[PDB]
Amino acid sequence: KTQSDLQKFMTQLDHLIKDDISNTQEIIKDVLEYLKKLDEIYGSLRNHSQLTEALSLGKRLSKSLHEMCGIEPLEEEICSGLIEQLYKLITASRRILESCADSNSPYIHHLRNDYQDLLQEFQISLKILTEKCLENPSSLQNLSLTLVSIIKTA
Repeated sequence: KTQSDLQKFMTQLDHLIKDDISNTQEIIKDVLEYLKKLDEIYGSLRNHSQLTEALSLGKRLSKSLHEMCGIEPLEEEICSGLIEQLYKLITASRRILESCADSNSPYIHHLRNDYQDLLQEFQISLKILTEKCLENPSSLQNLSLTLVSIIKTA
């Protein structure tokens, strides 16, 4: 179901923007392209090799995202799907790191490195989101709602 969501989100970009903006067609282009990459990961996960790349994308993908709001009009839909898609990889990847537990090995170091960047970058998207949303919560309800979803305390 995750793989299908990624694909459906791709067409959502080219369509969502095509009706909203155009200059951003290059930005969303990198997003969709990433969704396809992260698409193979979700299905090729738990292989102790593909998950690593899943963290990298979350980080680099964040850069492209930051550009979305850091220039020209911003899209709540795309900003929502991106945050959701990332939260799906952040939850899966996290389960992998814990699967191996503490222990002592260099492999875990590499994961903690690419993972720390995926988490920090993920926090960046939420940070700038709460700021722009703090001004008009009602307006950006989709983002706020999605923000409260990805975050939990159980």
